[PDB]
Amino acid sequence: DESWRTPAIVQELAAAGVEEPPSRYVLGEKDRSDELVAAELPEPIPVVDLSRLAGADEAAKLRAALQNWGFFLLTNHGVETSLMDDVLNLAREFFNQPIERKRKFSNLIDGKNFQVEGYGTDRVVTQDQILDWSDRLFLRVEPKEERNLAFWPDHPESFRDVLNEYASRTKRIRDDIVQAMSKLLGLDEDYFFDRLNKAPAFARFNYYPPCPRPDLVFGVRPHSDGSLFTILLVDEDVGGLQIQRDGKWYNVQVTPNTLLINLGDTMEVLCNGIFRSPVHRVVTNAERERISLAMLYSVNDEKDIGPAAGLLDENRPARYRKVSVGEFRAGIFGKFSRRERYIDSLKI
Ligand SMILES: O=C(O)CCC(=O)C(=O)O
Ligand SMILES: O=C(O)CCC(=O)C(=O)O
Ligand SMILES: [Co+2]
Repeated sequence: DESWRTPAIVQELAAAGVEEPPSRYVLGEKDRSDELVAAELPEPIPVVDLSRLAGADEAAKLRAALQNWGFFLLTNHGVETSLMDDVLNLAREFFNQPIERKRKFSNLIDGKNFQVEGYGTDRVVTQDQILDWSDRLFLRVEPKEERNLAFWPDHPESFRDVLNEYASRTKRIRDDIVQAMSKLLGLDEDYFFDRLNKAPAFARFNYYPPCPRPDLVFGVRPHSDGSLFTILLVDEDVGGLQIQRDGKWYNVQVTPNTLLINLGDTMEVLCNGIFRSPVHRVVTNAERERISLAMLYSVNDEKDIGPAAGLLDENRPARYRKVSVGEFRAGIFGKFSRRERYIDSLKI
């Protein structure tokens, strides 16, 4: 048919009281023999203090987090509690609007033609592609000139100004993180800032509805982010996010009022694998929905994507192929709905 080109909004399937997840969402036995259960984090959760980041000991904790896990929880980040709560509250108010009004922001233009920006789910490439048990509102926040406000929700009316304020506050955290990472790597901070100059940045509001069979679906499939890194905010996280380290899966819980920073595939290539981009996924539960916001920061199209020359001395040579931004972006976009990691094809 053509029906597989336009997937359903899963929040409405859950509201309908659908007895079992439709076959379009059910994972194959090979991909869920895991029981979708993960172990607990053996070491205590990597947590970095931003207010003490200039200190030598916090920079050491940051190094151990990026080399061993590729992510960490950020505390004392300065973002006010009221602001973080209001971004998630207004997001919940949008997902709770009547379906007819939400469909005016659909990423299926006129209900047929797919684009990334908008409300819906990710691209369905083939008819037998397994769908995730979630919806997402995907919006470009940078550069501010390229914002397409027709896809920003108008109700609640505070959505546009509160997201614009949260975006500017996390871009400030973003700059504080690359500075500390540049110290760890021994490079000039201007190496990353030149590639982040007027680079695309996106806000992904995720809604994971409750699922009648949590052991049969993924809230979001296993994936590594393709950005430089991501700033993740979760509303009263009871569980769901699972991060993979050397093949094993571990439950990680973004505690309230803290932010989770995880590296993307772009950073792993630029840093020649000194740090690793963590693969992660979200499992559902039969009881309660889950809402998260991910701020994704990629690099601009100026310079190609390859190991930084300042890191390629005689001792540690290039571990990845240098590649153009275009084909790098095309590889991340195409392999997201597939099993094979795109970044593994760039390794030498
Ligand atoms: O396919 C997309 O646009 C988003 C997928 C994703 O989570 C990522 O590549 O970081
Ligand atoms: O909702 C989460 O905790 C995962 C966010 C995520 O992986 C993404 O949107 O790229
Ligand atoms: Co992700």
